[PDB]
Amino acid sequence: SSNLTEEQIAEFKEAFALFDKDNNGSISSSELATVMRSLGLSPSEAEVNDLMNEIDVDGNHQIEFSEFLALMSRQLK
Repeated sequence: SSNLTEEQIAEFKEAFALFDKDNNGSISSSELATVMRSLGLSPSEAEVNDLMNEIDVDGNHQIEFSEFLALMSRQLK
């Protein structure tokens, strides 16, 4: 991961947490797709399949703001 910075992660936290019901710092995949386009981007279906397969363990799960960005950096802008 060679990009992004401090301020960048900031805007990401507000987004990811914006849909984090538990408010503990974790959101559901269905919510990750939103925070994704909310930051100012818009990948494609194929891009989503790989993005989830790199984190999704089966069907539903609790995503973490950490791994969320720690991986999103593999396909951002």
